[PDB]
Amino acid sequence: GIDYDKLIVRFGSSKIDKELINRIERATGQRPHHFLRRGIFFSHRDMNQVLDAYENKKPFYLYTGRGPSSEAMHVGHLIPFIFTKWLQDVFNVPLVIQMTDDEKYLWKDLTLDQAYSYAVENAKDIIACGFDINKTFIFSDLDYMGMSSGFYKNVVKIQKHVTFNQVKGIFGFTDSDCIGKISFPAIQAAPSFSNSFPQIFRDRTDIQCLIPCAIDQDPYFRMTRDVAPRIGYPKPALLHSTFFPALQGAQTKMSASDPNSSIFLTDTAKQIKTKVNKHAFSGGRDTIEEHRQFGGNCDVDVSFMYLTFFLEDDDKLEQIRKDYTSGAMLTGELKKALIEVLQPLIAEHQARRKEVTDEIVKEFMTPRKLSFD
Amino acid sequence: GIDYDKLIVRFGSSKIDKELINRIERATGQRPHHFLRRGIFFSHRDMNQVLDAYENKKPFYLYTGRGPSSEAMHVGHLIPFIFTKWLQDVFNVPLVIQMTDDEKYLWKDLTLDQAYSYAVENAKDIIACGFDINKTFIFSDLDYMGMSSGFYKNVVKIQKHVTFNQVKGIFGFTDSDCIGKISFPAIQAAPSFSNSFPQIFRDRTDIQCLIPCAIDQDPYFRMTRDVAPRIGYPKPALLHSTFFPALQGAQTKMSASDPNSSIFLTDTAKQIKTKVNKHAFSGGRDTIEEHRQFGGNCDVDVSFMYLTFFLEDDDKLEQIRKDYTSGAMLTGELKKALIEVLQPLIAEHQARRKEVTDEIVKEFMTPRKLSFD
RNA sequence: GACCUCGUGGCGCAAUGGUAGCGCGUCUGACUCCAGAUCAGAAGGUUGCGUGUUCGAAUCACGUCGGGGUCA
RNA sequence: GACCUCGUGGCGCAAUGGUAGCGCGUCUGACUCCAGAUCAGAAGGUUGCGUGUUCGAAUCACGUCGGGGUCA
Ligand SMILES: N[C@@H](Cc1c[nH]c2ccccc12)C(=O)O
Ligand SMILES: N[C@@H](Cc1c[nH]c2ccccc12)C(=O)O
Repeated sequence: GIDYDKLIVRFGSSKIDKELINRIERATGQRPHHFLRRGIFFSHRDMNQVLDAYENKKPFYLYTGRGPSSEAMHVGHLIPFIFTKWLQDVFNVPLVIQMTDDEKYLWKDLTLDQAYSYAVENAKDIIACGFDINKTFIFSDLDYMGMSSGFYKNVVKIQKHVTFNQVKGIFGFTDSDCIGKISFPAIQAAPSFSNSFPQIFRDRTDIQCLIPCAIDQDPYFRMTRDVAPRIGYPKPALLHSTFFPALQGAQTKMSASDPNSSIFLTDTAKQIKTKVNKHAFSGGRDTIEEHRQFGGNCDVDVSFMYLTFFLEDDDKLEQIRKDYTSGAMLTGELKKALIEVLQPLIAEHQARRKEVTDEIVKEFMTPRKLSFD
Repeated sequence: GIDYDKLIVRFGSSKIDKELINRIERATGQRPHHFLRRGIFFSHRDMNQVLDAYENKKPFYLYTGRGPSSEAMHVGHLIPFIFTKWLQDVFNVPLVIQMTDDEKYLWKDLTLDQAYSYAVENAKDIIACGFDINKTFIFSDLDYMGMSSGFYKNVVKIQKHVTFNQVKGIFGFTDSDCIGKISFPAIQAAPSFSNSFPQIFRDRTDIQCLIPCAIDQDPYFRMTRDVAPRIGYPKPALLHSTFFPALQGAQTKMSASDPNSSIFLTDTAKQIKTKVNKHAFSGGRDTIEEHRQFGGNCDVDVSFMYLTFFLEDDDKLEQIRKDYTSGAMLTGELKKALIEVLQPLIAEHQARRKEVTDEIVKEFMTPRKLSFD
């Protein structure tokens, strides 16, 4: 697959080691999430500082986001949200979720209306993940921008402190780009500063922020961590995750356009099964005889990587890794297992989502004081 | 002085001729303002289209702005506002005034708080000009941005349609600039689109806008007029004004830093006099004998250019132009005259300004439906 | 305002008498426990528009829309 | 994260034994009805900070703050 240890060293982040994991445990009195245990969330930035504060009764809040590329979301999209929902429960902190409808409107051929609608439609599945209506604010850039005292003020502060060359260097823009993309990064940085949410943090400017996100989002926050000092704020802490594997392989890329690219949150019990069997890449030997002697390759097998994300029972996963690695299990049974797991899983989601009424999305997306004052 | 006819041809605007002036008269049933008569507002863009609509009962609104560089404003600053106040009265249309506190915060070493305060302090003199509290909305970018449904949405629409090279070309920015300056132009364009003021134009998107402004502001609107079609809107009409002359000469530049650079709205009866006599550049001959034979040079004489802006009585101005041009009047009397005019003028302002209470600035700057629904 | 330029078969790109190439691509059959490789086949709304000039125009002239590039 | 670089007398810029230049600049006197030109003079909080190494440091080493430039 891909070498994440090099990414870490490359970018400058830090590896999450057992020490850290154990701290999280001692600090939360709850067994750390399997993403932490199984290396899905492998890198971090300043997580110890976060823990130190937390353990010393100093408040911190969660910040994560979603780009509403489309109405169709897929299993891969849920990882950061799933983990964030867990972090919220376990630490009992408020959460802020950014729907970058304005970003997609900029990067894709979408109309302001479409973008927004996707931001709202997506809010449903994000909500379906179980976030506490009392301590989480899901917001649309297009909306919130125009109904906030602090948000825009921080963008302007952040923009006055980031040159085109910087973003050119970081994001690789070009003189040919729209001034809208050139300064969009400021918008994604802004929610890293508590006072961007006056109605929930009280013009407070030193509240620690922890940003769980996929490893590829880091550049935005590297730029953010960079400006913060320069503007009198504290830099956001980070917990990075690995990329979710496409059905065709860890290497290949997945889009909301290729439906056979991944399992979508709307797929049916039957579609789930079909996708795995007819598209999930394998690490299993060609002939079944070959497999029995050599055993599968757990490292490149998409189906197994999947279980790694959704088979919660730590022991059962092992039984599979073992019997699969040795050859005792044919990729056929493996896949069969992944389905037996995914089906009830997506079904579950689809139900929780249906319970999300319009008035619930409304509340979630309404800026207001949150439980933990 | 400077050749404005070349500016016109250069930029692509149009000269305001008697034909146009007479139309304005026929259309308003009021004698056109002396700025129009005396060539202070000399260039325009689509003014006839505006008139056509107006004469055919189609609504149009006024849009002009102010950069709150500082708390100290000077006579030169008032020209566009004076003329705008006249246009409002005469056509009876609503007006929108932009205080670019966010622009100064970006271009000058100011803090968000300072900028805003200047935006508010300046609002006072702008209000002191007589605008109708019922049909004019003075607003701060920093404020309004965060309390508007449409404004930000138009910036994003405008930004998705203006490349860095464009602004680089138009404004001459550089890769070295902050992403904040690079896309600031979108912000100044946005108020050219009625639906940026939903609470006053009702999500209406085709209301004609007329932007009175100093000739050097045009580039922003050339860029604006350019995007508009591309985003489904109508391009703003323009009425350009000449530059107000610095006390040292039409050529030299004036800043709120050099106090002897111009007559400031706070100066005293005595300071007024001092500034003219001790700094107002002259077109008068060296020796008084020389003057008597050659006569002054009305073209470069700052003091006379001043009367051109504030001596309202068309005939009296002539008496001066004549007796001065021939030599019958020494620049000494000329200057003496300019003072006798300016003193009561500034005094007046200072009083009107004092009547502007905090609750009045508040109302003006509060987004709300305006008289002409 | 003006001028320059580009405007493809789902995306990325090629100038008429022989099979318009695939970079990527999908769907069919075969072989494997699957998936991939491989082998054998099929299909895909074709020229941004509108007038033209020519025997013939994707390859030309005018107008037009959109992307990108340009001027104290 | 790291490294490169810059960090002036109101602004823009210059490497010790002779008057640290003015580009712009202000305020004084003179000459003109004024203003400007011109002529004659004066002044302006001086090295981003903090330690140092040296006889001597604006010109060097470490740390630091800020601007700008940099890396699959
Ligand atoms: N830019 C991310 C969404 C996002 C915005 N803010 C964030 C903060 C943390 C993680 C993700 C985000 C995307 O396109 O999906
Ligand atoms: N940018 C102008 C102010 C301004 C903003 N919007 C405007 C519209 C018309 C005229 C002036 C303005 C300035 O700096 O003074």
